[PDB]
Amino acid sequence: VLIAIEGVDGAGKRTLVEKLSGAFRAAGRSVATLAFPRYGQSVAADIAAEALHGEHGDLASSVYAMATLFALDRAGAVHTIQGLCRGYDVVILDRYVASNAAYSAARLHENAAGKAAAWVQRIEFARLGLPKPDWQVLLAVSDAELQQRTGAVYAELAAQGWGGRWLVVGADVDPGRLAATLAP
Ligand SMILES: COc1cccc(-c2cc(-c3ccc(C(=O)O)cc3)c(C#N)c(=O)[nH]2)c1
Repeated sequence: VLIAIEGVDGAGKRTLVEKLSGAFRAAGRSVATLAFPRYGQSVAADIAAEALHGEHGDLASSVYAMATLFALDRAGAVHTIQGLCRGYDVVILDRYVASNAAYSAARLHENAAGKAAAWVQRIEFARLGLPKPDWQVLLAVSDAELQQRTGAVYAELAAQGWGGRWLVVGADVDPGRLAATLAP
């Protein structure tokens, strides 16, 4: 089983990744995890991070520019992901394709049924061949307007079943229970 943990920064996705890892392994499962963007390895991921800190002239001013950058990062790891799914019972991804839909829709003031979110699917899953996750787990916990709104879009994706089955959880979800829901 392949699982994206999704949510906003500061939301504490990494902690939930570690939590589920323990639980899955407690349940007798081999787990691999991997996190995006892959700063330090993907030149794309790096140029995106940099473009957001002022560098690279007018790059960050284009929503589809950034999304294309974060997409190309993930696409670069497509063979590793595919390869972890052949070697482990579970592969947990901290941020994945639905990150691009939430952050783009939010910046473009669009909703889950809109163009950005549709575009992310064509590019990342269809065109670039990234595998659809079996589950996407939104960690939804209490630029701030944009961060609120991106939070809200994520949740629109959960509600629409965008990309596949989802689950929405908060800060104190029991890991054993969530693990047993997410597993066969
Ligand atoms: C800035 O404008 C745009 C425009 C379009 C897409 C995106 C966008 C953002 C991220 C992202 C990465 C790290 C963190 C963090 O840890 O704060 C937060 C968000 C991902 C990912 N992964 C992605 O795919 N797309 C951003």
